[PDB]
Amino acid sequence: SFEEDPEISLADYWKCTSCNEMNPPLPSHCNRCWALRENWLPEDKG
Ligand SMILES: [Zn+2]
Repeated sequence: SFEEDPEISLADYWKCTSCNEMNPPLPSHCNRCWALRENWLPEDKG
C-alpha cells in the first residue's frame, strides 16, 4: 500500500535492528517492539 507522500516517502524509512521492522522517519523506535533507533541524530564524533 502506497499513498501520496512527497514530503515523507517510505524510502526514508528505517530498519529496526531488533525485529527488522520498517518505520518512517517521523519516529525513532520501531512501531512494534519500540526498538528506539541507534543511528538517527547527527552523529559527529570529535
Ligand atoms: Zn522492532
